[PDB]
Amino acid sequence: LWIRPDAPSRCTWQLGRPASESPHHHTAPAKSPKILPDILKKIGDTPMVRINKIGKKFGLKCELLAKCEFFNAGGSVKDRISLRMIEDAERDGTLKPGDTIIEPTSGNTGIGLALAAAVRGYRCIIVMPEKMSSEKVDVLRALGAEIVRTPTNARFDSPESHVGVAWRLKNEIPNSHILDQYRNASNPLAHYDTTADEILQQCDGKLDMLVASVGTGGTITGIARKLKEKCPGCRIIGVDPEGSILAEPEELNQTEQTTYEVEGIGYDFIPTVLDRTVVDKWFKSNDEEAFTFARMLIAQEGLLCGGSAGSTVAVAVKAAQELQEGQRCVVILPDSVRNYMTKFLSDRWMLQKGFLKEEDEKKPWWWHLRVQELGLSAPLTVLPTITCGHTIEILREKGFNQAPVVDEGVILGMVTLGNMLSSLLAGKVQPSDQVGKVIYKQFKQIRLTDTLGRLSHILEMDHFALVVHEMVFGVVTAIDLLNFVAAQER
Amino acid sequence: WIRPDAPSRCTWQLGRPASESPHHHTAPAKSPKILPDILKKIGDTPMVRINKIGKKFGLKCELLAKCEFFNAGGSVKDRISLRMIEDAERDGTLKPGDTIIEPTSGNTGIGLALAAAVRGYRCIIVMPEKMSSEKVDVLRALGAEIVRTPTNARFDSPESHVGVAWRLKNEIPNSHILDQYRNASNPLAHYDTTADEILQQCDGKLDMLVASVGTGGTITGIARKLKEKCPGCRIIGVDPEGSILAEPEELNQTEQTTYEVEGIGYDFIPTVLDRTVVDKWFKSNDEEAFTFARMLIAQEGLLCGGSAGSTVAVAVKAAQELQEGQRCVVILPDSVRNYMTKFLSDRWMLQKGFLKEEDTEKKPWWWHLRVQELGLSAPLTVLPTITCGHTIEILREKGFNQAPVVEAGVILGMVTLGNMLSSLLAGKVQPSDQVGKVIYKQFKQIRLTDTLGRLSHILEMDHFALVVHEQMVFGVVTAIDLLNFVAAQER
Ligand code: HEM
Ligand code: HEM
Ligand SMILES: *Cc1c(COP(=O)(O)O)cnc(C)c1O
Ligand SMILES: *Cc1c(COP(=O)(O)O)cnc(C)c1O
Repeated sequence: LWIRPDAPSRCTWQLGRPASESPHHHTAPAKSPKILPDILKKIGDTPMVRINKIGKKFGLKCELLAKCEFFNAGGSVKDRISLRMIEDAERDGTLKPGDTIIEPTSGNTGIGLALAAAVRGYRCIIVMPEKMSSEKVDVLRALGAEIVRTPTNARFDSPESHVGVAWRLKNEIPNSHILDQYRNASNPLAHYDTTADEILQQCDGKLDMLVASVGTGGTITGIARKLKEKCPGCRIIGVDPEGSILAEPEELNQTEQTTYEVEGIGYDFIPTVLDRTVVDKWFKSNDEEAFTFARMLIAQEGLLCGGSAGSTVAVAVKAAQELQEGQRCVVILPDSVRNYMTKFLSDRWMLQKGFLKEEDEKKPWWWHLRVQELGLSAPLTVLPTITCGHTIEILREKGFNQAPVVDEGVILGMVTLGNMLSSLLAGKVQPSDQVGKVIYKQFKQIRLTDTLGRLSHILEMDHFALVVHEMVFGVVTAIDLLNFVAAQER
Repeated sequence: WIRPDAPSRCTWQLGRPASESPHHHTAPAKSPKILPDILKKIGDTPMVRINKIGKKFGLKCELLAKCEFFNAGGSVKDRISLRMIEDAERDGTLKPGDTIIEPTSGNTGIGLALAAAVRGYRCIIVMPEKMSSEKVDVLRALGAEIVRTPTNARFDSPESHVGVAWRLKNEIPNSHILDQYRNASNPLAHYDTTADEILQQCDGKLDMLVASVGTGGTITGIARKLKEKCPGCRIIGVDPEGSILAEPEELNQTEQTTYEVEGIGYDFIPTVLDRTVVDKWFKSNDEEAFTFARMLIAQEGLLCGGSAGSTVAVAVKAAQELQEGQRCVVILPDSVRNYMTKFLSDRWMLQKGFLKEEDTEKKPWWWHLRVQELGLSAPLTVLPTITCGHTIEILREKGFNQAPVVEAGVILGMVTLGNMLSSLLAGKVQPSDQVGKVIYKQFKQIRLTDTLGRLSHILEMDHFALVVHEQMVFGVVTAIDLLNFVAAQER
């Protein structure tokens, strides 16, 4: 017992077949009630938002639209296929109450399934590649799903693959089923019945082009089939990452790299649910395009979305160049920034992985300069063992507003006149009390030879930044940096 | 400098006609098929029923949740940020290209940075250093400049986020502080929109509403309109231990000053907070909050923040008096996104001591056992520099499925028979090619004296877990093996 995820499709559908000839149970989109019975009803009806800036930055004549799927309950487009697959299984009588659900996944399907299982009371085991983000793990574990990892770069054939291991676990566990998002008709059917109807209804039937990145392929297949039926003039454009085999012709697929950073799209095999015949043209994207463009979606359009979305738009600005005014282009945005918090959203990760060259220029004049250009003054020291009011006496008598608290030489912190006074007036501290009650413990250290941009970073975390010997030579805050930049401004 | 705690000059009192109001009120509008921009995605948040947690705690009544984490920025603050901007723009106070500086818990900061991103305003955000870094990352990605202020810095002191905000405002031309603490737009947002949604969704029938308290705009704005159109509804506020907002003052007497839950509570009474429309107050703590937020997640499938957890934690107490046919609506402010590495993280919960290791009790029988109890066997080792087909030969010859690739004796990784064969059959590698092409580089090491449950954790990150001594490998374990053992011990 193992079923091939790459096994060729037995589906007899082809363009022009009546909705009557279909053997499948179709679900019509329904109105949402005033009060939702459970969170699973919050899946679907995702908004179609206009891309106002990015489209014109690249000179698109057409209308650039984005179907934002990260507004689903689990926060990904996978929440759709997870509910549907479950619901249908329940109708088959295959999925029984208290039963175990096992799935191989990029993790979005895993999160949608763990969510639905949490609500409906199913045990859920998720098998995902080791590449996938820990944020996904935190969300899954929080939903109460059991988690197994498989090595990325492990062939889909090998016993170590996520699909293979999923099956090996299914065989060893009683009442355990694999819904199999790669072979399940529910995956593309979810999109055929719901997502496509939504895209059409929202656009009033008028649609020139659709751009979608490709995972298992249920999204692009499901959408494209119904689009080819109800809006045949629409060009279907698929997006495949460099290193995958999904794109046509095979020539586009020839590549050096095997594994890549972008999560959720591309595979080393051709999924059953994937119908490559309805994709009019394919495009290859890379990790850099994806992360640059995703960050661009966030900063420009204010859409908090994942990397695959970035690939999708990155290709969209190219593929939609042919189009001209009055025509519209729809883009699929699969998931949210939540999964990627410590990866592409993090600057340090972008650097460490070499996507952001430090060269890539946009920063102001003051960015490169020494802190020494600021004009500081060495503040008075003090012991942690001093008493509050006494420090007031020293501060006013020396005419200082703040002192760094240094140890019998470990810098312990900072105490300021204003917070001392404020703390006393509220009765929060006594003049006989230890200074450690009101002390500011958190600060960061800098060299006089450090750059102003470094300081700009440090001040995004801490309020105080002390310039110190390689002995405090000065205390710097954002306000000082402002006083400098603005003084040098006029 | 204007005080955020200055008492309200508002002449509103219950029973005043809406005609007497000096304010411009904005009615909720129908969303078009295509949204002009994402800011139109703020509001119309779903009302979801709480099916499990309410009954577990024995509520006879209907427990409803207003999920505010579905807003564009992902918090209830996205509402006050748009509103505060729009009114300012209508005032002519806010001009294009101007700078907006705001003190915030960071959700207001995110809604404002988002709105600034769409409408093209420079955005400077001032937040306490306590607040989560996820917020910093989202803000920075949105193109906002970030300034931090020491937590425990009194709201009066110049080092406070409000004070620093003002000092920034004074030194920068064309810079405005929209001031969520004094701005009428904040509670008006909730009066006009949030409360209308709550009413329409509940069909005017509402017995109780529970809401946590930040600046106080949510509860104030909701409560005013609720007292007007649904007088039977009780307003219940939630304040964290260490805050001064709750009434009477007796509730506020406490040891601690600062707390872990983000977004709620303050050391001052904001102008926008109307404490007269709050029928009763409740004090909450961090443990209650995180326990209940995690509970919302695991039970209800609502991915929400800590304040939501506080709100529900109080809700299960305050709503006991209610009985069947009555409903209680709860405000769930924001999402798990800001808290990814904090309360959602088990290690952080342990490190801060919210998850006692006692509450090991819920875990199965095999959980406390030694890993060595699995019955392993030290596998054959190979060089990283060995050749593919050779490894195939040794592997078949000894009947091993895999060999750890380890001279210095540091384990470099893992090689398996099936993946090699598959790799060759696909033509990705030659029989003469080196093992490094197909090697699995990522693995983790465990001790024989570690628990099986620890291993269960390890297997959530990695596929291979090698049992080694302090670098001699005595065995290789995957999740499948742990399963084989437990299930063997089951028959
Ligand atoms: C025009 C109506 C359609 C007809 C008449 C049709 C017919 C069929 C039949 C009879 C099968 C079962 C094959 C077998 O086991 O022998 C099948 C398979 C399948 N269909 Fe359809 N189908 C239709 C539409 C669709 C659409 C629109 C989609 C996608 C949204 C879809 C998705 C699938 C999938 C994923 C399978 C997997 C079968 C396998 O395991 O090979 N079908 N189709
Ligand atoms: C008939 C109803 C109301 C009347 C007659 C009224 C009247 C007023 C007036 C005259 C002010 C003075 C503005 C100023 O001093 O700058 C004010 C302030 C204010 N009002 Fe109202 N108001 C009404 C309802 C509301 C409602 C329903 C809310 C909230 C949902 C609200 C929130 C505020 C806030 C936050 C202020 C700021 C006051 C300050 O600067 O301290 N008002 N109101
Ligand atoms: C699954 C997924 C996709 C691909 O969608 P398919 O319908 O599989 O083509 C894209 N992005 C993310 C993040 C996904 O989880
Ligand atoms: C602002 C905020 C609140 C408090 O809402 P108010 O309207 O200020 O009472 C609660 N939780 C979070 C996360 C917040 O950002």
